[PDB]
Amino acid sequence: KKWLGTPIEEMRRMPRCGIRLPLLRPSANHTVTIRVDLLRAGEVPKPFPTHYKDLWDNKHVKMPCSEQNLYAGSRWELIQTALLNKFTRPQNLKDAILKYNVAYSKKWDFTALIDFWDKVLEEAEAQHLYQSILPDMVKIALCLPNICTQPIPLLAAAMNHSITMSQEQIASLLANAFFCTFPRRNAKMKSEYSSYPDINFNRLFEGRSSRKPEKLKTLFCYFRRVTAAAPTGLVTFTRQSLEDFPEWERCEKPLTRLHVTYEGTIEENGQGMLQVDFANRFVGGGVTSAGLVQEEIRFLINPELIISRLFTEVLDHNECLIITGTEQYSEYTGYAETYRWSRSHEDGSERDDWQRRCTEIVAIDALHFRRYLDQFVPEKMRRELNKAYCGFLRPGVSSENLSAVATGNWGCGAFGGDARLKALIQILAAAAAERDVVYFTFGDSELMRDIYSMHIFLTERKLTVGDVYKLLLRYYNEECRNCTPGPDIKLYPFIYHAVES
Ligand SMILES: Cn1c(=S)c2[nH]c(SCC(=O)N3CCOCC3)nc2n(C)c1=O
Ligand SMILES: C[As](C)(=O)[O-]
Repeated sequence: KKWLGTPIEEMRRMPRCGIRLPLLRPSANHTVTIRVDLLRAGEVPKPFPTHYKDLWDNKHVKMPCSEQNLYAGSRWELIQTALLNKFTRPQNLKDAILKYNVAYSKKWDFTALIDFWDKVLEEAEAQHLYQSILPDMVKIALCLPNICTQPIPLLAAAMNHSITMSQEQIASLLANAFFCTFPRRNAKMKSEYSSYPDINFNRLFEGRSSRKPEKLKTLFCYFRRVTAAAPTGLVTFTRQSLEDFPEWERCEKPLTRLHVTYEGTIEENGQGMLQVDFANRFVGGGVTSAGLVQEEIRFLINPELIISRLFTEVLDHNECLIITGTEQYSEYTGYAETYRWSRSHEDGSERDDWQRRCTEIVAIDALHFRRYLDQFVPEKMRRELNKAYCGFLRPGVSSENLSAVATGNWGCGAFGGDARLKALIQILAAAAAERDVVYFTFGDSELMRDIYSMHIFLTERKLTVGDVYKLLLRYYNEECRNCTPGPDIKLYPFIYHAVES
């Protein structure tokens, strides 16, 4: 079979499973950058406040249009002068960006941007780029102070805080990121913002990887769409940090349901489910540089995700980022060296009562394991359980109103994670958060069968979360702690034998 377990049609999905949303309102823990009283389906949201207000401090985004962005001269005036010039050749765009980035004129390479424009695009495509797309991107970037009128707080470590902004606001911010206008976000040896991801796009322009043209095609598809017709919805970014984590060995909860399949993807076949982003602790990973696996791909096809890098501090072990409302603008095939932009995508997702696409993505970063056996250390297993639990738990929500989790081999492949361990870890965290699991093994049919078989074995024997966790601890002591780079017996065979004996 191509899938095993509970039929996916029986799993909960938004919007059907959700409760009616409360009235959208700003508060101490929720920044809302648009006029809620004027929010109407199909209408571009109106910014609140009406006139630009600036904060230039350690708790908010430093906006390029701030009067405090100086060089003294006004860097925003210099950005305007630089970008309001005709572009006909890629050197013109390089020269423009460097006019307000003089300190980086010898550090920043533009080879990929030059090669995209001169050596990848056909003549008519290049002409469309410089006669239409780039000027429209400049115009939306320079409109920033009229679009993003409210200071944007940083989602800093240990904050439980949400930001809800319009897709149009995100588009203006991302156009600024493309033109590398965000101040204090560039230096290799910076102290301020050293714990934040890169936001300016200069590393997308570096080098000769065949991957860069594909990334640029994907992002220009987005920019062409959102400059031609303003998107009308909202997106919410929520940093969540939990303090009370389960005593896993004592957890008496049963496992929940499982659908596991070797076909399909999280983003296409997990519509309306909690979709896992296999994140880097710096959210988005190398999306703005050289990375092109699961997280970076999702950030390219749903580029509104990228703006999380503007304001999201690196995730600590007990934290996640939850993004609701991002829209899919592109389709793709492959990954890494085989990644290719396929075509524009018209997102057909319903919107919720806050005009957010019914798409919820959670960024949870797995650990990297240089040594395979390090991941079976109890402290490391508990770390991964608590990370996934934080990503899945919604404190004030009945289980009946929680969608299934759509996930897969989180932290595996090149990152060193063991897929069978990581599947069981996510199954346990989902059970503790009272959510069902939809697991995509991404072509591995044997893994599908193994996960299904283990799940059915444990559920039929009524093993609790704590019973299973204790078996993981036994496996570590018996096969890992005193162990060769690999254990003598694998995890699932160990579990089967331990339980049946
Ligand atoms: C479940 N699922 C999975 S697993 C997935 N993987 C990728 S890209 C390859 C990748 O991330 N690697 C390979 C080794 O290097 C480290 C990790 N896209 C994915 N999608 C869309 C998905 O739904
Ligand atoms: C003596 As021992 C197996 O607890 O390291």
